[PDB]
Amino acid sequence: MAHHHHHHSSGLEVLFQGPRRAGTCCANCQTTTTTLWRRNANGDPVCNACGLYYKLHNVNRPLTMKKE
Ligand SMILES: [Zn+2]
Repeated sequence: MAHHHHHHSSGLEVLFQGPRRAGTCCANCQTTTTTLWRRNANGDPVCNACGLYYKLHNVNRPLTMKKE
């Protein structure tokens, strides 16, 4: 029809691997405020950053502990 990559979620922009999981927690930073639940090596749910980052670098995203 008219499909296009309009990133309405400014700041959450990784379109590799997979989609999302709605109401989950991040296999790294336990954030639950995430609209883009990607998978890690185990197929474990990760928020935009930890999935975006691992996709670039094959590793989790140095950020916080595990719960901030
Ligand atoms: Zn995360």
